[PDB]
Amino acid sequence: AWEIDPKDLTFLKELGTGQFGVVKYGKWRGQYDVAIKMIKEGSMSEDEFIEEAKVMMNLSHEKLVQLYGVCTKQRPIFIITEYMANGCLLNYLREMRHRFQTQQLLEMCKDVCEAMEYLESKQFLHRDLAARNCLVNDQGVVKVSDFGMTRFVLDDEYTSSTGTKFPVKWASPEVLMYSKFSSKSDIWAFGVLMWEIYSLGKMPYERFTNSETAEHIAQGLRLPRPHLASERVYAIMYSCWHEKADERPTFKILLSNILDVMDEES
Ligand SMILES: Cc1c(NC(=O)c2ccc(C(C)(C)C)cc2)cccc1-c1cn(C)c(=O)c(Nc2ccc(C(=O)N3CCOCC3)cc2)n1
Repeated sequence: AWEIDPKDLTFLKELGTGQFGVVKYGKWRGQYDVAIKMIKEGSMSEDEFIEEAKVMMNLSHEKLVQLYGVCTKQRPIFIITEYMANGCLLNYLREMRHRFQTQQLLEMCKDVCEAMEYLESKQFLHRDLAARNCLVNDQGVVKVSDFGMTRFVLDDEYTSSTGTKFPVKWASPEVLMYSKFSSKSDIWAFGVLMWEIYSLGKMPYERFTNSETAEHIAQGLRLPRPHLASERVYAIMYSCWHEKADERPTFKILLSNILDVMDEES
């Protein structure tokens, strides 16, 4: 069912390397485009992922990268997903920087917010939402990728908030202080992602070290307004950064806000 026969996979092109190793573009039964994570030995806690894949198979939204299945009668496993031709949102922004109208930037934000509203409705946390974890297809559509996958990482520099790889600059204060994850820490990260989009892929808090960033946000300081963002757009991303998690809006509310502004600005 979810179990895919690796004999049905053709490996066509390498797409790069991530936290779990090499990812390739290929075909399933020679016809259907797919992306295949060829999990690297030692990079993932595969046993727990295989069980959690049973839940994740039921997460289906047009703005979520779709899990197609898993090859588990072999080790290490393969994770098969929808293919996104334009790759990482972060690189897409940086390459297409002067080619985007502001209306286009807001629709990208909307795409991600739709995905996250769906995950929120399923009480499913992303845990590492950022432009680097969003992909872009051949329609210029942004989809959210590798939601929930932080759980399975075997890399202390990534999983520890004091590690060199921990996504400090997307983390809400309660994540950094107490490792308290919730849909409200995903909301905080989404605000930073909106900032990345409107900054055409600039690194947030680029001048700061992770510890300087943690101190900065603890004191109530935030990110500045990218000039391509109107005050209406900036208000949306800024609302994501309330000190108190329970005062942050839900993705349902954010989506409504984004659609309001899309009407107003075009
Ligand atoms: C998700 C991913 C990773 N990253 C990870 O696997 C990863 C693992 C764990 C994490 C956590 C830390 C959160 C646990 C994060 C990420 C690394 C390499 C490739 C892909 C990937 C996936 N899919 C599903 C695609 O369609 C695709 N598509 C591409 C299409 C094109 C190109 C490309 O080479 N391009 C783009 C267009 O113009 C030419 C250059 C590259 C990738 N690229």
